[PDB]
Amino acid sequence: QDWLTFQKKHITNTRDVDCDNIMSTNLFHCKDKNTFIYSRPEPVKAICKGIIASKNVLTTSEFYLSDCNVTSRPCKYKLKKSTNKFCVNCANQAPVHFVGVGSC
Ligand SMILES: Nc1ncnc2c1ncn2[C@@H]1O[C@H](COP(=O)(O)O)[C@@H](O)[C@H]1O
Ligand SMILES: Nc1ncnc2c1ncn2[C@@H]1O[C@H](COP(=O)(O)O)[C@@H](O)[C@H]1O
Ligand SMILES: Nc1ncnc2c1ncn2[C@@H]1O[C@H](COP(=O)(O)O)[C@@H](O)[C@H]1O
Ligand SMILES: Nc1ncnc2c1ncn2[C@@H]1O[C@H](COP(=O)(O)O)[C@@H](O)[C@H]1O
Repeated sequence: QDWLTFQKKHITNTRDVDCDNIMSTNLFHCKDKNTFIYSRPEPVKAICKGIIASKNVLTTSEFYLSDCNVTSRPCKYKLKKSTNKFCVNCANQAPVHFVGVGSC
């Protein structure tokens, strides 16, 4: 919805995200899935430089991604680590929503 919330929802300072902990917090509230980008925020913000009006943008190269995917046990997850391009909604020069991995 905005850059600060995007960072909280989608940028991790560890590849080894503790999914069962973080996904249970208010921001994620035990939802099925969330993708985190294992990176410092600066190169992530740069994806959207100069983009004013809302537009989906696929990154030009790959980043390290840590996905929390729910199992069939309520609010218990498995972590998956990978690299890929990813797509974000850019608005006012910052990522404000995570769209997808590999494609918009
Ligand atoms: N067009 C869409 N329809 C349904 N879900 C979407 C769409 N675009 C993005 N999402 C999902 O929204 C979630 C991320 O939203 P957010 O955490 O608010 O950035 C991800 O699970 C996305 O897969
Ligand atoms: N472009 C989009 N179109 C429709 N729904 C979306 C889109 N982006 C995010 N969402 C919805 O917002 C949810 C995530 O928002 P939040 O719960 O605020 O993290 C996802 O499960 C999606 O259903
Ligand atoms: N979870 C999601 N994340 C990102 N994009 C989505 C998601 N679910 C649906 N979409 C996109 O939203 C559009 C409509 O999806 P659908 O409801 O499957 O017809 C399509 O362009 C899908 O690729
Ligand atoms: N970019 C996307 N990310 C996540 N889920 C998606 C995306 N595009 C479509 N979907 C959902 O994934 C499922 C695809 O169904 P199908 O096309 O029958 O394999 C539908 O529930 C779509 O809403």
